[PDB]
Amino acid sequence: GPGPAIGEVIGISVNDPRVKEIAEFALKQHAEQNLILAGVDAGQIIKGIPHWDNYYNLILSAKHSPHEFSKFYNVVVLEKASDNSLKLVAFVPLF
Repeated sequence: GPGPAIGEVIGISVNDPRVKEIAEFALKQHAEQNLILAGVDAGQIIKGIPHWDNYYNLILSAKHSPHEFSKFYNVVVLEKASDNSLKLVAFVPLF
């Protein structure tokens, strides 16, 4: 049950070229049940020493039909420089 009244932390903007490429890659990598992501909602990045292998964690909106609701989903993504692309760690539903 969220709802703070002292402090609040925010994620990153979709404007971020890394977050947008890594987010999109997340949806295109996971599709065991064939779902559709309406778009990026929120995001987070975990880093310590960056060698272009940064860890990404974000929440987005996705639905299986245009006549249905969009729910939240939390996916973990890994960025790789050696492969020159993005990677999807895991896909989890937030509803």
